[PDB]
Amino acid sequence: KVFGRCELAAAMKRHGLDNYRGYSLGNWVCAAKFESNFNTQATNRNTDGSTDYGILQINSRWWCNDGRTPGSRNLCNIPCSALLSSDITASVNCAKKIVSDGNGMNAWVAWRNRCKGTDVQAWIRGCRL
Ligand SMILES: [Cl-]
Ligand code: NA
Repeated sequence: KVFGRCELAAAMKRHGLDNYRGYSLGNWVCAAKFESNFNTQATNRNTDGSTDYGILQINSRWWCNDGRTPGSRNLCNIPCSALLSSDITASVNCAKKIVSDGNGMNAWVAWRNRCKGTDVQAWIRGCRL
């Protein structure tokens, strides 16, 4: 599913991401836009053989099992395919684990290079929340 900007903001807010660990909703919507262009089915292979899955491009090296990433961890205890669902619950719950890892949202390269330090509030502007 390809989410609308405000539709995704509403979904994330309902799942408790707004201000989660101090990150305002705008940060999550901005990260999703640049990581997957709001597409839940987005996948991207990395040089190390791992793959990123879903709306928030969660990596198979540490967070989910895709059966083809040797010596990897499944910290979120979920098949990576579950992160491609139209229902973002799995992605949100796993993201909460990741952001509490100690490095915050810096774990998402796109957020660090394209959202961090910007007016992220603009991403939820005009939305009925
Ligand atoms: Cl933090
Ligand atoms: Na894994």
